[PDB]
Amino acid sequence: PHSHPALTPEQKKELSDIAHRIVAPGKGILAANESTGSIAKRLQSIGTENTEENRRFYRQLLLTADDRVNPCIGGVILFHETLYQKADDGRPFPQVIKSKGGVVGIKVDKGVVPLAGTNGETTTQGLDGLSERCAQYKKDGADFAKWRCVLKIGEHTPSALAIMENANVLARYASICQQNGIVPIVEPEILPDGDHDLKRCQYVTEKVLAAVYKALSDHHIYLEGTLLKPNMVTPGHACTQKYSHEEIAMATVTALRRTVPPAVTGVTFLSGGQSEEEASINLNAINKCPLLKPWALTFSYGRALQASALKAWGGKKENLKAAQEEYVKRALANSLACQGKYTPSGQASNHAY
Amino acid sequence: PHSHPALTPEQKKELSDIAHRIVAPGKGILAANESTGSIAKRLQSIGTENTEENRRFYRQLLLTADDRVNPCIGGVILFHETLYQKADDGRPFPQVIKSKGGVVGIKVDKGVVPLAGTNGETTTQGLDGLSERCAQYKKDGADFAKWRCVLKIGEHTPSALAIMENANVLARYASICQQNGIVPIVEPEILPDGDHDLKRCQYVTEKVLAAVYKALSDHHIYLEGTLLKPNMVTPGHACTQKYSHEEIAMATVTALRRTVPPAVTGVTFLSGGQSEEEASINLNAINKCPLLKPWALTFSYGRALQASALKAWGGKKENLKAAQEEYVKRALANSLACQGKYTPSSNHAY
Amino acid sequence: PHSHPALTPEQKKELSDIAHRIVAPGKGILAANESTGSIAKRLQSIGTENTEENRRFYRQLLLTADDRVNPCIGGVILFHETLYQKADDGRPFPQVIKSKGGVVGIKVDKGVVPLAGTNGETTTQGLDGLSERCAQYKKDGADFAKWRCVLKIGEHTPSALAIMENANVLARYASICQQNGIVPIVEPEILPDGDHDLKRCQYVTEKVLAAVYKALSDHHIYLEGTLLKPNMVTPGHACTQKYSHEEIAMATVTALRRTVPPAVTGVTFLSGGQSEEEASINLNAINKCPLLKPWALTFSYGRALQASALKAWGGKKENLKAAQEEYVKRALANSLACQGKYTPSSNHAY
Amino acid sequence: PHSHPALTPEQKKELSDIAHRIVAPGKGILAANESTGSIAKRLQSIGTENTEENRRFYRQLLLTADDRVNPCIGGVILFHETLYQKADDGRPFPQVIKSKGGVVGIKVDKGVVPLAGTNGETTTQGLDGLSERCAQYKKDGADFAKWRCVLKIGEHTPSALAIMENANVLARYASICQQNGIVPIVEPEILPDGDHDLKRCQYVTEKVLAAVYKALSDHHIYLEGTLLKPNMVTPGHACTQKYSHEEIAMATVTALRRTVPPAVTGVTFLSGGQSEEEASINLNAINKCPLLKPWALTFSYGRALQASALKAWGGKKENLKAAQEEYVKRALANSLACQGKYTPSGQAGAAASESLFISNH
Repeated sequence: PHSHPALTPEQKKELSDIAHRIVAPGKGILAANESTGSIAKRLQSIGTENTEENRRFYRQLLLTADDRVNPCIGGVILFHETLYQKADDGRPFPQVIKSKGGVVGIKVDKGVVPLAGTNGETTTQGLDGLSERCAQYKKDGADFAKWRCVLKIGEHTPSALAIMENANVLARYASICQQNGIVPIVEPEILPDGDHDLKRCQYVTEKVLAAVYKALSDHHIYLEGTLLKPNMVTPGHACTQKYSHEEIAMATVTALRRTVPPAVTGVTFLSGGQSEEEASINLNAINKCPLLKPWALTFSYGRALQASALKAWGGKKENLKAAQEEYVKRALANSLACQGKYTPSGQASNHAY
Repeated sequence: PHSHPALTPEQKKELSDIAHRIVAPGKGILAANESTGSIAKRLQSIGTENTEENRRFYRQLLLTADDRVNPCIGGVILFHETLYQKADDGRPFPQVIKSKGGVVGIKVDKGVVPLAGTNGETTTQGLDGLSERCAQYKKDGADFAKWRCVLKIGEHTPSALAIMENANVLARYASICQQNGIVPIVEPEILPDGDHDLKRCQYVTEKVLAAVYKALSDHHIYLEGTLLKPNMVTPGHACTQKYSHEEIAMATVTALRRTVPPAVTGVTFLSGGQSEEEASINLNAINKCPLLKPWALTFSYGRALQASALKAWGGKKENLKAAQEEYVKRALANSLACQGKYTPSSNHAY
Repeated sequence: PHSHPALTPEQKKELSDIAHRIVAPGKGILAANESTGSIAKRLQSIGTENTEENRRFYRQLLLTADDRVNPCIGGVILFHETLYQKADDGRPFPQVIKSKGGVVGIKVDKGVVPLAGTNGETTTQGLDGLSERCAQYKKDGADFAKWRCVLKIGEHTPSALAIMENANVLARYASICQQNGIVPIVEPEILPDGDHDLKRCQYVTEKVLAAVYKALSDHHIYLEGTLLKPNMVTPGHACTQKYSHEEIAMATVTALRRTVPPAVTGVTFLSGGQSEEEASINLNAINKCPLLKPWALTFSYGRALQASALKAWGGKKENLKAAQEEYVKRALANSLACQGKYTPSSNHAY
Repeated sequence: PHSHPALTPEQKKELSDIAHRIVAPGKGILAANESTGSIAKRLQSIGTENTEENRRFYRQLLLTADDRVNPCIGGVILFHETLYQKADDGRPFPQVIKSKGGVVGIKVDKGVVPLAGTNGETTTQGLDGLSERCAQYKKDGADFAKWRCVLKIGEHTPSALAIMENANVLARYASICQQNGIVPIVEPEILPDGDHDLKRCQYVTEKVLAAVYKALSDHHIYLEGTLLKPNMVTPGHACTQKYSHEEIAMATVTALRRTVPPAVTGVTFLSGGQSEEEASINLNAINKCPLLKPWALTFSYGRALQASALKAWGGKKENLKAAQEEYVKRALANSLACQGKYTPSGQAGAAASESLFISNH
């Protein structure tokens, strides 16, 4: 019943300003933090050798896209390796990102691990020495972090243990980040795998987020200095029933309205397995949903922003411009979507839930 | 992790519709649910015998004020006795209230009881046979309910047990209410008693509300079909440090923004020990706070709306008009206050 | 993190002394607390009109059985009505029970109520005015109480909500009882309904008891002054796999060993749908289980002690002795069973 | 509410058998897992330089004492460094320990870290890559692990957060250990720091242990395959009120009976700041307590077993025998104490009576 301030007014202000810059009107996040293992399949999909130089060239391709992306990108999440690489001119990537008006992010979790006694459920590791890592990343240009927890909808999942443990670890991660001036992006991803319908996803999302915020409260987390990266509420990939984008938007916004405190500065949606176009249309619909939304509703896309770019590149230097153009096009589309101004042309119920 | 719908789309619509009507723009709640015992001291202060007829007459006085209060009153909470009394014209009080555009509320808790092993802390009882009682109250004109839990700020309070137990019983009460088409007003009151400061009240308020909403979620409560009746965030009644109304407003709005989901239809503040003017000025400041507020911020006042009317009445039938005039004055003041239009004449620090 | 003693040493001594007397070696509990409605079906099976007189005569029949039951019965649970009835000779039933060396118990819950948003799950009510009732019951002869919570094993049950709510209400009931010198019997019954196997019942039983004791701890319950009335760990009634009494015993004892603190004075098993003989054989096997058991393992039987007696009675006053004889035989059987001396004629796998 | 077995009957049997061997009748644990930064302060008190060889030699001295300690020591906790060191005869320490009938343990936590928003409270880290580490340690001779969480009694502590977080991490640690055939020793230490009295320590200990076992249940921990290492229930080191050993024993056993399920194989008490003699006397009183105790009640002492030996050694290789003799004497004393058969009356050097309490810095 007694307070022992985790943060000073100055620390809070710093975290809040960082959080607001990332999700400023019209801006979203480019998630380019794929590890060697992740980008391996992507490079192979286009027959490109997975070397540090190729990864640098690819990341540089995205990071150095023309100024059209400036008002679209509020933040860029990088993998450890990328945070210390440089563009051809010798400029550290963090400097490139900042010069274009973006905030630099860094992935800090150490992957998922199995939870014994559950049906294939997991939690996420990475707290050991996290404080020291955060202080170092802050000094090296990062202002926000990424940590991914994964839950699955199944016959007996997410279980009480999985929900409780993932919510608790996310709170510890958020607490350590804030102690070091790093805005933590809380990511409790509920996989779309399965044949469950829309209302089941909405139900599970509602229960998971309620546990998440109770945990953040218990750990004295400063919500204004945080962002939320949840799955959109959608039917399972194998669901026989079909839904409109309007219904997906209503279920998503309704779930958030019932669980996310208005103090949370912004919600940056993960696209899961949605196509580039699908992720933009859904985000736009979410923003057009006729319900009050007290937080920014934008994006934090990876493949949903890189798919076409990667394909257009093909690992050939001569395709640089064509590749950057595909990326810029998705950045512009999502910039409009997070404002509810998206249209395929380019620029120009409720109680049942 | 499986859904077993507690409510149908129809039941949700009914509850949401009721909740919205109570807190519609410029409207608040008149809490006239004092029991014979809780009003005894009020009547003796004006040398008036605490009889059923005098209590009926006083309630009639408030309920039958002129149409000027209609746009100010979205709801009126009644005590069991009053729900079954009639005005001089034979009209049941619930009918009187509805005819003036107000929704009828009913107090359903059975008071606080001590929590063993705590330093004078309590929980609230009243769940036994509550479902049957709600079904009957609904048939008799009531559309929402009142249940008060009490928490205190002290050296070791509120304890983990008190917070957890009160949050849980409020969820049980809310669940039963919604099954019967009654909108539950969740009231986790943190008393202003003590010399603690504004920051302490804000901290405790934030912890209590987080616990309350987690409990509501665990019990599958439909938030759009509920209202919240919390204490404003203020320094202790005996706090030596003084604050401005703007500071109280910032502390209050910040606390709510960090704990109350946007889906909650409205917040109807209890006035505690605040004077009539004080309650109106603070509510006005709250609505003028430069932070985004996704829910209606209004009032659910008892003494803060009746103080002057009770004195003006004085137990004399000849002072009917005079007494009602004082009530109307406060209803108007608070109607403007919940819109940030009342004039008596660094948020990172929170 | 500060202590505010819920009980004084004297209050603790009284509760511990009562708890120990009820489960003294060779002693168990006769659960004769059926309500007018819960006994109707049984009186019907023997074509006997459900009247207060027949109910009184039947209870008298059991309570006045000969002295052979004295060393077998440590406690007798009565329904409210019976606590205030008298034998033909004018002796109040509580007095009849005490004169035979038994402690009088009283049912205090007010039945189960549905938990909205769940798949047919429930919680139990009866907390309202419970303190006053316990004080009255204590004054009128009762020293312990009964409160039954019900959980069910199913595809999605018992849910997190049901477990949490039932454990919490059991703790509230326990706290109130102890404040009035009444030993609370904590009864978290998991129904045997379903086709689930033995290991599934054991798993659910372990999770439920773990939740129960955490809640008792949160509510500051004095364990030495309490008893536990759990279901034995058995396969569902519709389970097609067969098990020996030794496996049922090992599963039961293992589950208790993993969740029930040594401080708990005793475990008084409910028999569910088990026959008189089945319940005795299982209790015997439980007491002969090789593992170490730090608490008395006895019985709190209703049907398991009354089945043959009720049938022998058939509502015929002339059958009095024949009926009592059947009850005495089961009392003797279970007294031997709770000592592992009853005979009708790898733990790592758990 | 559905079971998804974390362990097989074979895995359960292996864990249960290990836990029972460690706390077999008359046996206790030698906590010689002090780190370099910790042992340095110890070697400094005897002018001995804190080198790897000196640390190696000191551990060898303890691990190679005569066979009289064999029936006294059921387990020996080592620090990573020591697990890979060898005695002068080339034998790896794990082999030396096992050859004397002891089970080898390994410290796996990575120390405490501050909990933001609390009054100087902490939680403990070390879960990252713990599974792989346990699998490796198991192959290298270890059968049980050590992980220490720390709580403090104060006006506002331990807080709800500290209690819940520490109990949760202990459960994660225990879960990972059991998946790798390692018996986890759950250690929720409540510091003796402060002026609180006996009943306050009992209250706090009861609340903390209840939280610990609820967490272990939530994480599906196999209790028979675990051990508990708690603080004995005692008044704060600065408490004015005095208590007898019988009162300390009653408070300790009562707290345990109200929270520790019978399935727990054994309780290996930490000595806190108690002197060698006090630790033995209290442990003895605990085992003589009239109440029913369904678990082994023994020791897991570090300094409480080494105090006199360290002083007798003085870093002089010529005092080897004299040093080992002091250790053997304390091991025999605690072996009798964990059976309730200890009665001092005799020698007991002045060093065995000196308080070993160190304020939490």
